[PDB]
Amino acid sequence: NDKCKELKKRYAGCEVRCDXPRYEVHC
Repeated sequence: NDKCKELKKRYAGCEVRCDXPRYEVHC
């Protein structure tokens, strides 16, 4: 449920911007 963590762990290298209910993955 920690999507910021999950995304920032899965996308090891990408710029995952966590902003509340918004997540911006910039690879």
